[PDB]
Amino acid sequence: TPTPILRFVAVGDWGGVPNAPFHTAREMANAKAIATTVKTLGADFILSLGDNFYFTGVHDAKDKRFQETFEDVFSDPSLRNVPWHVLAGNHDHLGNVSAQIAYSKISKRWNFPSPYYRLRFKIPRSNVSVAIFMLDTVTLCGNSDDFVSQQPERPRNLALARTQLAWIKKQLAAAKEDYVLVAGHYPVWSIAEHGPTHCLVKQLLPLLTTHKVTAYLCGHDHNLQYLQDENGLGFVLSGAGNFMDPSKKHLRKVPNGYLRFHFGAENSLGGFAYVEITPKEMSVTYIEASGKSLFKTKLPRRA
Ligand SMILES: *[C@@H]1O[C@H](CO)[C@@H](O[C@@H]2O[C@H](CO)[C@@H](O)[C@H](O)[C@H]2NC(C)=O)[C@H](O)[C@H]1NC(C)=O
Ligand SMILES: [Fe+3]
Ligand SMILES: [Fe+3]
Ligand code: NA
Repeated sequence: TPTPILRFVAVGDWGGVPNAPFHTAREMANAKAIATTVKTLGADFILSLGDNFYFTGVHDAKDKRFQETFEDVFSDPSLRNVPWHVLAGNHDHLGNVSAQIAYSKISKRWNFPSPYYRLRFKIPRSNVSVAIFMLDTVTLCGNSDDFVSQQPERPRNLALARTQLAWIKKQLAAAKEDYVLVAGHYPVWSIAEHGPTHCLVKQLLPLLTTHKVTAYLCGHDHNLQYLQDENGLGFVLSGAGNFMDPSKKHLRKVPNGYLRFHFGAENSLGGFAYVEITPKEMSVTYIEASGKSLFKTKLPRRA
């Protein structure tokens, strides 16, 4: 009988441009590649890994950019009723992030109830559950655009950062699901221009290790990377919806052997990741906007 499966696309840093035509050729190519993937292989939902609207987000919930950069761009019929689950990046927080949360009630497929939140999924016709914790790494660690270094040196509100961290610790300690995923804009590990996010390495990584998280999904660096540590924890970096950056500036800031796949060709149109979860395993497939498949690897069921 048909294998039970939950499928989703994880695209990051897709948020167009504030000048006409409010998209890039890369966003357009990825919206069409995503449509082909959902049409042929299927998607239960799409996960945005932040930087939803370059370069200063939206002003309010009626901002025209919602139509120009998001709705009209991802408009192939095959994407019509695919829910999106959203989190925010640094450029979103240069603007009005409550506007993006409030847009949840304007557009059906846009789901973004709060800066951070938990998603729960059962795989159909199985007892296998999936948990996804959507983080706001900007309020946890600070806006990278607030610093010349562009590395978030500290959060702007101590109570918020502490509150969200206590929330993560609690949720992760009690999460009994078969696969547990954590997502946020900033990378834990990354070999590229931004590199590892010290705040997440020091505060988030230990929790991911203690509670046996399946994978951490992120964007922020504008390319595609798979990383994996000695404990089997996977790092899915998908930040190539709009830009492609071949930098390897931080290659030796990531522990030796972590990097398992990297693609950042400056002339590529970008890409995204395709996650398939069965009772057997979780698979991640990196797909170039050219429709090409670049890399596939598997992560085991937890506890
Ligand atoms: C941030 O955005 C929120 C969401 O739009 C703003 O609150 C709304 O402001 C709009 C202005 O276009 C009003 O028309 C709405 O009535 C408000 N929301 C609702 C649900 O009624 C908020 O003012 C913005 N904060 C800023 C710009 O500092
Ligand atoms: Fe970005
Ligand atoms: Fe970013
Ligand atoms: Na909605």
